[PDB]
Amino acid sequence: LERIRERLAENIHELWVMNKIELGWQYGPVRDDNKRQHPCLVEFCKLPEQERNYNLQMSLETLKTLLALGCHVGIADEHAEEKVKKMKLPKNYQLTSGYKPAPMDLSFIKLTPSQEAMVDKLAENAHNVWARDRIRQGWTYGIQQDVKNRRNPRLVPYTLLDDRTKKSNKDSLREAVRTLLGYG
Repeated sequence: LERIRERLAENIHELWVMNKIELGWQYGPVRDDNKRQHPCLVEFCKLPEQERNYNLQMSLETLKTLLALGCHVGIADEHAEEKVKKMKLPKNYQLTSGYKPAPMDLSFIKLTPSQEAMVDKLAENAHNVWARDRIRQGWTYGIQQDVKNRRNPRLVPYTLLDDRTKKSNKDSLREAVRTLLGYG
């Protein structure tokens, strides 16, 4: 059951990269945003091992979380990549640099508010570990030391920093769950 879902995890990684390829970046060994160079933006065969195992860890954690929640939308049904690909990649094309697997295109599936709540819970876990990183290291905020002004608006991982500010993460999760529903 892992291999068929491993293909979907690779497809989700492709979704993330062609979501950021279309911004206008380029393949590069040095991670720069304005200079258009990201090691994770390079082709699949030359991806760094650190980011690849981070992607694998996030994948397995997401499967465990969604199995705990009870939103099984894969494995049992046929997967949509490579040999049973749903031709989503060749459907739409963009002229930007990088690997360019051609951007996503999926209009055969819709979304349900149950998966919206599952997106909310995934955001709960993501902002939980984010706030753990911020608080354990004292980064982006400070009461005694005040490392930088304009402390983290979250503090509480989801109560104060609503989806209106984290629109990038919200749209990424929405596209991820739409693609997962379209996978099978």
